[PDB]
Amino acid sequence: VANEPILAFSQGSPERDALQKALKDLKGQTEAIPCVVGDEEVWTSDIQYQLSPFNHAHKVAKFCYADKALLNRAIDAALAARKEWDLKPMADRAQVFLKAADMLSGPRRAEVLAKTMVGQGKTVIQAEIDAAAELIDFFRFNAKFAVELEGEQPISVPPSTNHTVYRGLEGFVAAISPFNFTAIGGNLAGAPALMGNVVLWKPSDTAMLASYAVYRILREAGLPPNIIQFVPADGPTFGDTVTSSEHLCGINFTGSVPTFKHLWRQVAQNLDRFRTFPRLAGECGGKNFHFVHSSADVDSVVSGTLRSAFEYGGQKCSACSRLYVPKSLWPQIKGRLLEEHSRIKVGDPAEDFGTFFSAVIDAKAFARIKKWLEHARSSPSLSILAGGQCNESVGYYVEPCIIESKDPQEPIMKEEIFGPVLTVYVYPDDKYRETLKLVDSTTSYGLTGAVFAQDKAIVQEATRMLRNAAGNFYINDKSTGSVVGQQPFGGARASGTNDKPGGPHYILRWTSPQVIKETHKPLGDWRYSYMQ
Amino acid sequence: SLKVANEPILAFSQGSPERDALQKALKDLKGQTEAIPCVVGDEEVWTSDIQYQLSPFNHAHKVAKFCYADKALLNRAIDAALAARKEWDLKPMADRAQVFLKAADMLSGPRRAEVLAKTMVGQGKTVIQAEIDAAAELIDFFRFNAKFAVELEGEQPISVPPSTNHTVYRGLEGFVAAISPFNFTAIGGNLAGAPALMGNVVLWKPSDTAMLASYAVYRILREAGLPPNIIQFVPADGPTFGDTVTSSEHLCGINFTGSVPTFKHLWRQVAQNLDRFRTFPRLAGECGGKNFHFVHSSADVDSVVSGTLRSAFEYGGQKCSACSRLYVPKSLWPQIKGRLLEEHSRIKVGDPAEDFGTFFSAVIDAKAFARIKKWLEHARSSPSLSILAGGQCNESVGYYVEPCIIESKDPQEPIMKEEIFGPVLTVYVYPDDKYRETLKLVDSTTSYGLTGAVFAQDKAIVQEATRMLRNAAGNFYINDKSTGSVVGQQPFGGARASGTNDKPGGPHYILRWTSPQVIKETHKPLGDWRYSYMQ
Ligand SMILES: O=C(O)[C@@H]1C[C@@H](O)CN1
Ligand SMILES: O=C(O)[C@@H]1C[C@@H](O)CN1
Repeated sequence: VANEPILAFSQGSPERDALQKALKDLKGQTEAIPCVVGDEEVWTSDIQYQLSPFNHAHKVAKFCYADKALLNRAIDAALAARKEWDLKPMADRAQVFLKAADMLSGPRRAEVLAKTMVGQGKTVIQAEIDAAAELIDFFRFNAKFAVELEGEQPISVPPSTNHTVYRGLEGFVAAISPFNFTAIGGNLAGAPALMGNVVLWKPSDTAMLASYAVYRILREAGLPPNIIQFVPADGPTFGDTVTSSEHLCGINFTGSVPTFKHLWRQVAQNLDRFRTFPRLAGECGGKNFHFVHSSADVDSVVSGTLRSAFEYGGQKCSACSRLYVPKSLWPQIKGRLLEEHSRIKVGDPAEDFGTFFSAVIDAKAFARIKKWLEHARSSPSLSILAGGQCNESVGYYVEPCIIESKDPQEPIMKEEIFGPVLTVYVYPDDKYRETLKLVDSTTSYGLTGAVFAQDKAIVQEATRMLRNAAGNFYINDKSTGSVVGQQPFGGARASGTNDKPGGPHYILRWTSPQVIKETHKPLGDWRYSYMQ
Repeated sequence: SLKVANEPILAFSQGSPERDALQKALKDLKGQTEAIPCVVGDEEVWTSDIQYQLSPFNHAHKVAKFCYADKALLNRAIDAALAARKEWDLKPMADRAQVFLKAADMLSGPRRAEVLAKTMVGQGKTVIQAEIDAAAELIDFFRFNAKFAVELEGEQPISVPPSTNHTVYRGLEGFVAAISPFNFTAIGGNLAGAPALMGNVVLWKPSDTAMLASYAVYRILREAGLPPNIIQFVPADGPTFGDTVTSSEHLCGINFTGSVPTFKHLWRQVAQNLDRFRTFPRLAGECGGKNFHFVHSSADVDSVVSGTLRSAFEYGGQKCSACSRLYVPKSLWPQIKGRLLEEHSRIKVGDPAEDFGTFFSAVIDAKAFARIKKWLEHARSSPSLSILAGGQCNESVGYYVEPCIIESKDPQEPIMKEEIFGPVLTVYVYPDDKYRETLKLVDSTTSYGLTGAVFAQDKAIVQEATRMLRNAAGNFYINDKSTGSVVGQQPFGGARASGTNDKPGGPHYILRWTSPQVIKETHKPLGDWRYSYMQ
């Protein structure tokens, strides 16, 4: 398989016309999205709404929370379907995801793009690299990796033949996905299902519209009933219920560190009830850096940092939020950042394709980001250089904000904001090595980071010093935008278990291999010849 | 790339060089006690907590005197290992692999008799059980894991202009605690060695009852060039060791083989302390089984008998893979029962160093002897149980237990569910026409999922049983015994209560001990931050 092409959406292109039509189709619409258990559409009385981030008077979806009883019924029905699904040949399960990929690539591309734009506030290009390219690639590449894994077989020596069976996990997997990438939900539920597991998928409230579109495509591509249950739910209720089931065998999580730790501790408390040891996979965010050496190409520093810090409002686990600049380059980089900042358009991405990024996801995110801006107006070490405005009267709109910190270990240099907030620390050129150590030691995270430098010896030194500061490390490129099969994604420290979705080993977390030895001759006597 | 093959099993025939070498090594150990220190870096350290390892078949023979590391020494070993980790992790994978390939060659040749003899005298193994363990399996772990690790570096991502992508297989940041069991010398070498191969530093707590052979393996690794502070040799009280390593903010992994309750205890300790760790520790555990031999009416009776006798009673049944429940159809039970009882009477139990005619010897220690004796007494009191053969034991000289064959009328008797780790086989006879119902009982009776075998010559029965028993065994055998997996051929492990099933002996095990980093280097300027569609 090859990577899905990123379309250019030029004027008069087929994809731009198709997208504009899909956006027009959605403009005044609310979809009633039920829970799906097997083939049954289930409504509870716990009604919820997904709002359009840039126009929160527009309810894009009405959905409901599954209660404990519905979740337990979804577990029971999934468990009853698991054996038949696990016994299917790997190629037959892969075919579902390959057909779903082809649907997303072609006739459903505009739909999933438009639903990600209106429901999660993404611009055209951010929806294209997410709901199309990345999700399509997850499905195609994981299918390839899984079919290839069946060929990894042990040595056979006469008179015995050995065969490895890549079993699904026995039980069900709980998939808990975040708002910020439509593709991640598809992968968190889809990769375990591909490997023969059955899944309860709790999608993110703030991404329900696009998440359900993906779910329906999987069902239409041939996913049998009760292999993935579509079960929006209150977060704590969902976690309590699945960690209370004796049949839990895995959690595939992406979200906050505290939630992942909570789930981990619930599993540990309940170890005595489970039939097997559940497998927890988590990607938990980062406080990612762009580190600049005095030899860097300034124009690449500027555009790469503007994109990494502000695309999709900074709402990426991989977004740059700390920029380290040598004093000798600061007049250039400050001047260019501030001039380009004034050209950034924030607005409605469905109506204005000139928009660079739009509103942040919801009222909770808006309130959290505003608190950080108020902190930046209070702290003696912080100064807002540009931006700092926010307005939630129409959408949850936060202007891009550039802050300078005189303190390299200020809280704003350490804590994940998940908003369009970039903090810059200016270091003396002669304190370069000491500052590299600060990049490594300042935060608890280890997800992404970039070094900009045109000096080979400097790049080699920085690469060694930052070896554990980033699981996705970039030389002269921005810290966001990993591509399936090219940059498998994840990191350690507090950023998670680093199972590297997008690479060939991720699917191994969702299989429990069995080795069958068949002997084709009689065994003979139990004694040994040396005993005589 | 690396070309390796399994280590050949030697025959130990009369007059052979390996038989003469082993007899000399055994003679050299017979009257000896080795004083085994803790090793931190290159320093031999003694504490006041003196302990002894006894010869299981002659417990008046203290084969080793060692000591338990105290909490101060354990924390000093952590600090020193962490201070050595970055240099070791930055070594090329091929350079780390060379240590284990050299160690494997030493074990294969000049050190073979030493590690065999120490496993025999210290753990009670016969010649062949020591040979398949301390020689063949340990050598194979070192050679095959080295091959798998060198080849893993060639698993690289796609690059598209203008960028080049590379995966760096980093060791875990922190230290790994390796906690090994008494019953296989090879397992301790793998539990400590495989993480070290992948760039980790390790605190190795070996089993008290396997100390002599475990230290022999440790010395061989150091002689093969393992640098100081990469593996710390730290025998310790079990609870004290777990408390110390799970209290360190730098714990990144636990590689464990032993009991279910101990593994669960460590897992809960890590969860309790989650807020202090720099990263999320990785727990790997293999935790035993209650393994089955299932016989269909089409089975070859001779293979059933010899395969079950070996699986049930070799090394006294002290294997995580040993068969302890045998399911026999009523039609074959007369033939099988008579042959089992006849062959049972020919099984020699005795001193494995003095009598190479010994089939198996004493069990490992007084605690195992006491546990097995209580089960034998249960077999004499239960109305559903009857002892068909064996049943006696005697601990006056060694911890000697006869092989015992019990028939249960109840497929759910506690002796059909609980791991004894002794030479105790329980047989359940089922009506031929209930073989499907009985297969469901094989699958549902115990909490374990490690090994199992089906004996049948009917192809359809084999296929049917293979489907129904899919999750009853992670190592499944057709017309062969449930013990004796070979590295590279039957990667070993199972799920349910048997552990995390990381399959040591196969190509994926080492992936638990690496945390990959992907580096993207872009070779052209980035251009503008706007996109063309925005114009
Ligand atoms: O690198 C990035 O920004 C995206 C987010 C994750 O889905 C991984 N790829
Ligand atoms: O299958 C067996 O009996 C041994 C025990 C483990 O070391 C794996 N190989």
